[PDB]
Amino acid sequence: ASYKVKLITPDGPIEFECPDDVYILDQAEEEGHDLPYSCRAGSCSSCAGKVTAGTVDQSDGKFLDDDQEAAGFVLTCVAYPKCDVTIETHKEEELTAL
Ligand code: FES
Repeated sequence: ASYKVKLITPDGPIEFECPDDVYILDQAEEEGHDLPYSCRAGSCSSCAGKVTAGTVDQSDGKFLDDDQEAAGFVLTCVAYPKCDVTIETHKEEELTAL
C-alpha cells in the first residue's frame, strides 16, 4: 500500500515512500523534489524515466508504444508504484532517440 521509490537522477539517488494510489511525480513534488514534466497527462515525453527495478502501473498514459513500454520507459506523471521501484529520471532524450 506504500512503496519505496528510489529515483536515479543525473546527480544521484533520492528515495521516498509513495502510496499505491498516488502518482509518482505528485508524490515526488510533495516531497520537495523538482522533476521534469509538461502536460501532466500521459501524452508527451517530458516526464519520462526508465524502470530499472520493480513495476509500475502507467495505463492512464497513452504516449508510449509497446516497444518503449517493453524497454522499461515510464511516464512518471501518470504512474502508480506496484512494488518498491527504482526509476532513472530525465529520460526524454533517450526515449526520443529510439
Ligand atoms: S508530463 Fe507529459 S506524459 Fe508526463
